[PDB]
Amino acid sequence: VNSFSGYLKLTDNVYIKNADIVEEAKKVKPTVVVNAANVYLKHGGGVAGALNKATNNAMQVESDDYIATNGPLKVGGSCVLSGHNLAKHCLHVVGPNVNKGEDIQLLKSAYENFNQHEVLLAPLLSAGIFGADPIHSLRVCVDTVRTNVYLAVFDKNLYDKLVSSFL
Ligand SMILES: O=C(O)CC[C@@H]1CCCN(c2ncnc3[nH]c4cc(F)ccc4c23)C1
Repeated sequence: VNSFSGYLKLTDNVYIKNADIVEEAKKVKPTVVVNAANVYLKHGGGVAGALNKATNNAMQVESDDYIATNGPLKVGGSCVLSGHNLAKHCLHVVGPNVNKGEDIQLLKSAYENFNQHEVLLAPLLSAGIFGADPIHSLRVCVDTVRTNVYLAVFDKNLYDKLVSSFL
């Protein structure tokens, strides 16, 4: 038993809710919140900009030190950093950005990072400003992640579409 509430169950291990991931993180304090990161951990907009704003820019400060030490992430890769006031940990995961021409097949590699964590609160990778089809992203999530994932979908119209079209 865990503290996530109001989710619709899609599969044995995948759950979905119309929610603002920032507010969901603030209430649940999950062990892991996933950020829709880029390779530079520049949290300017989308989910990343919202998560970072909610940390009063502490996420960005920590991220800049990470990059200065380690260099950029790989597309499809991840790193674990602090969850600040939102979660114990933040798993920064880089899905391919279609608006940069990155290979959508890397989306599966991106979701594989979730399997290193037993339970996660997450957005749909490569959705939103990353330019992928959120329905495809949901399919890859379901077919790749084996651990327990609670997906927050900010847009109510999109949430309803994802549910109604789910196979
Ligand atoms: O850009 C991509 O391709 C993938 C990232 C997606 C796209 C944008 C919507 N989305 C979210 N998902 C869950 N909660 C959210 N709160 C938010 C608050 C904001 F100010 C902006 C986005 C979100 C958001 C993240």
